[PDB]
Amino acid sequence: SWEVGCGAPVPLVKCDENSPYRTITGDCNNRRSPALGAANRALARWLPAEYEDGLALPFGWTQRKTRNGFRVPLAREVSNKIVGYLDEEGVLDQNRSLLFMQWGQIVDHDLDFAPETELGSNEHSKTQCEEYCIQGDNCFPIMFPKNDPKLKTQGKCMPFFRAGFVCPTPPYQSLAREQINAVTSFLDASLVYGSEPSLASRLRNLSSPLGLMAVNQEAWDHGLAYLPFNNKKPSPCEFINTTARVPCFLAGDFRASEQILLATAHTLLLREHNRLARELKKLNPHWNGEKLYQEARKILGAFIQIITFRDYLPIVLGSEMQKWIPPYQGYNNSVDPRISNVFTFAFRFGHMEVPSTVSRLDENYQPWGPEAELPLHTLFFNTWRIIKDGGIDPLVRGLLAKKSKLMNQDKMVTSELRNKLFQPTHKIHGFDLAAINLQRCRDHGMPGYNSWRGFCGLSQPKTLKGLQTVLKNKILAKKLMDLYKTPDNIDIWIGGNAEPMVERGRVGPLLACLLGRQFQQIRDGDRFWWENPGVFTEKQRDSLQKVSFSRLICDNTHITKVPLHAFQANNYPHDFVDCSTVDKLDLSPWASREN
Ligand code: HEM
Ligand SMILES: *[C@@H]1O[C@H](CO)[C@@H](O[C@@H]2O[C@H](CO)[C@@H](O[C@H]3O[C@H](CO)[C@@H](O)[C@H](O)[C@@H]3O)[C@H](O)[C@H]2NC(C)=O)[C@H](O)[C@H]1NC(C)=O
Ligand SMILES: *[C@@H]1O[C@H](CO)[C@@H](O[C@@H]2O[C@H](CO)[C@@H](O[C@H]3O[C@H](CO)[C@@H](O)[C@H](O)[C@@H]3O)[C@H](O)[C@H]2NC(C)=O)[C@H](O)[C@H]1NC(C)=O
Ligand SMILES: *[C@@H]1O[C@H](CO)[C@@H](O[C@@H]2O[C@H](CO)[C@@H](O)[C@H](O)[C@H]2NC(C)=O)[C@H](O)[C@H]1NC(C)=O
Ligand SMILES: *[C@@H]1O[C@H](CO)[C@@H](O[C@@H]2O[C@H](CO)[C@@H](O)[C@H](O)[C@H]2NC(C)=O)[C@H](O)[C@H]1NC(C)=O
Ligand SMILES: [Ca+2]
Repeated sequence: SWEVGCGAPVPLVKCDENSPYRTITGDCNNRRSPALGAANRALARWLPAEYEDGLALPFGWTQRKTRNGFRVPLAREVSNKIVGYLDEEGVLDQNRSLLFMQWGQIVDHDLDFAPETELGSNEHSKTQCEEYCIQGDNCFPIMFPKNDPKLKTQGKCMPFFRAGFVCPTPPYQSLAREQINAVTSFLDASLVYGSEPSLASRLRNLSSPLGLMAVNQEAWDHGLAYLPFNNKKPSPCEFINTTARVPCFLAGDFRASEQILLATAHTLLLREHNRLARELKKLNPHWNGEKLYQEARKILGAFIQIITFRDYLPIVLGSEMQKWIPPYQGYNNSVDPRISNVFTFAFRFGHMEVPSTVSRLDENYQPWGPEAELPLHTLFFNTWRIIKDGGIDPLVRGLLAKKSKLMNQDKMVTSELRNKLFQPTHKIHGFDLAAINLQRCRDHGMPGYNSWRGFCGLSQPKTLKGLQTVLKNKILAKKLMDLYKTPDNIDIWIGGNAEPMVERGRVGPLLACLLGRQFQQIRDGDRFWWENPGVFTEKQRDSLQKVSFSRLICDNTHITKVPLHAFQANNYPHDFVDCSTVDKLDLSPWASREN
């Protein structure tokens, strides 16, 4: 047997089934199988899980059981010998703006979220894990190798908690452990509106019947809206500066404040929903609040889908784009729209695209003040630099005029993320995102590198010289061999990111395959995909193809000069045009005449 039975904690509701609007949870998209792609369900498995005991224990848990005959190397040791570098000179992508990196984190947050297990509010396990590095239950510490400088200064390990799973979150036992995806699988702007009934309602402004989203009432950006502050204390955003005491923002996704440019992107989208809702009220005075909200919501989701598939994916996938993603042929109800477990690691290629600094530029795109350029690590869960230091326009300009970091085999992840990451639950700027990614691969039961190469129909190197040829790098292959002792054991996150990039793309062959297949499925398996006949009218679709991120900036900021193609590297002032030259979204096709 299969067992489609286990479904426990899910947010089930009844399907209206003629509603022209998506549900908040993702349910009812697929008519024959209503829960397909919904939030709070297990991530799909394209291949069986690989755990140390076949059921739930990650490889590396029992420093006594090997993987294919060899001990798996420490997550942090692989990070130190392969992922790190010191020199930031020459590391920038010459043909990708900072926005290229930032849009990827937005798309990713719309699609997947596998939360850490809790079982702890007034818990000492969150201390037994952090304080003593005792592995057990959901605590699976990242231990430091001999000679790691963090040993001298931080402790014996980095605390790490296992990801939540379906059927309980208590102990449990029976079938293999499947992690949860707490957001909707469809590209539907759930990062703005929420994936839950609760949260979505709370984000809305129901005092007025205008279909607007709630906005901050304590601060304004030159009369432009800020997201509302989050209710919860202790707040990570005020701990980083107890003097400013500025809390984190409240948005449709819980990671909105992880870094300043992510919060900036979230603010733009919140502003766009409100802009849309009042423009729709101008054209249709009779529409009620709910209708304004849903209609504004539907348009914004179409915008994310368009920017993502027309502008972003072609420059990630490059020449592999047509290979995995065919031109759209219509909705396919037999296609599985669920985000796969391996995708959540494949999409983490963006971590190698994050540069070490962030800039605030003034109106002539010149350095904004004395401390214009800031190290990235000072900006994790930092909301005060926005509210107290200039608003979002200076940050938006930097997104347009600065570059992303280029993935480089000798320089993979910046130290701002590799040694100085700040985690919401803890107090130090001392975590390692690369080590966490590797440890999480094991936590999630990921098959190894060659298993995924096979899945994609690519060769599977078994020797040093095999890897060399595939990676087209002798030194990298050798370092990987000395740590893993067999390409079969290489964790998918580093194996996939170590491959040279495809022509015109920014990921290698393995990743192009994993990414490409996933994106083909959420497009083809989405009943509300924007091009699906009947979702929008021919005239509405005609108006929607003229959207651009440039216009979004023009309409929701006080920036007047923007580039036409925001994802490629743009130099000021030559590549910048005046906002009034940029195509506007024409909303007259939405006008609704009575008689
Ligand atoms: C800080 C972090 C970023 C920027 C400075 C950053 C950036 C990205 C980009 C550009 C991505 C894709 C193009 C991307 C993907 C995914 N991330 Fe990552 N990210 C930062 C920090 C984190 C942290 C912390 C996590 C959680 C790690 C854990 O396993 O505990 C993280 C995750 C992910 C993730 C998987 C999300 C999920 O499904 O649970 C991506 C797909 N990022 N980030
Ligand atoms: C830096 O990156 C740029 C963006 O990837 C790249 O320019 C792009 O090259 C494509 C090639 O396909 C050109 O595209 C378009 O071709 C027809 C127009 O005849 C259109 O119908 C299609 O939509 C297709 O996209 C563009 O000229 C260009 N795309 C954009 C958006 O600018 C640069 O060439 C790169 N620069 C270098 C030196 O590598
Ligand atoms: C914690 O947040 C504080 C802001 O809420 C921040 O202090 C602010 O930063 C600088 C001083 O370093 C000041 O900015 C400018 O103010 C006047 C003009 O009004 C100039 O003459 C100064 O020279 C300075 O350039 C702010 O006034 C200051 N605000 C206050 C109330 O002190 C702290 O730097 C943050 N601390 C940390 C550790 O991040
Ligand atoms: C919900 O919407 C109302 C109405 O648009 C907002 O109230 C307006 O707020 C602006 C700015 O504070 C003021 O100039 C007006 O006094 C208000 N206009 C009206 C007609 O009441 C209200 O702030 C919104 N609430 C939230 C939490 O976002
Ligand atoms: C819609 O997608 C489904 C599921 O991916 C496809 O179904 C395939 O049907 C062909 C028969 O033409 C078989 O070769 C396969 O066994 C199915 N493939 C898989 C991987 O399940 C199909 O391509 C699409 N269906 C239509 C009618 O367009
Ligand atoms: Ca979603």
